Amino acid sequence: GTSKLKYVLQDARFFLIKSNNHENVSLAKAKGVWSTLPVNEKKLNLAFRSARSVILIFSVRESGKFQGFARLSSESHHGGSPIHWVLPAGMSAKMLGGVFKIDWICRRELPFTKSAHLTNPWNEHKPVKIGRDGQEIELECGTQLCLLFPPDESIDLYQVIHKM
Repeated sequence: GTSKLKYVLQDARFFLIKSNNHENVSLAKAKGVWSTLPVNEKKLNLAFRSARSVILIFSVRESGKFQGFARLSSESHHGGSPIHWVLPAGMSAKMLGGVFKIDWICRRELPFTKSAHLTNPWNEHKPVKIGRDGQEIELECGTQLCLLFPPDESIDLYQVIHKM
């Protein structure tokens, strides 16, 4: 069903994550972690303290799709084993230093063609697929976007609801 999912999304905040490559999203799906640039790292840390759920919605650049969405389970932390991110050109490892823990809610893809009816008030009412890494998505648009993804029956939201 979708009832527990709607409960997790209740009063949530939503952020678009744009990854330059697929390998980093695959690693995030395997290990339950994400790292972003310092500007976005500060925003996500503030949001984590402010909201019952902070949802990251992932899209690999040039893929034409979202690859899934996840909930922050922690603020960023330093000093773990260096995650083997594939770094963009001109991208350094210290820039991706802070590591957030995340719980995946959906690991299934959603093509941009399916979200063409959703616009984001916080990005000039452009289609929600449009945005820079870290762009916040207003509550109603983000909720509807998450509800468009195919159900991920491999995930049990019972743990998740408890983290809240």
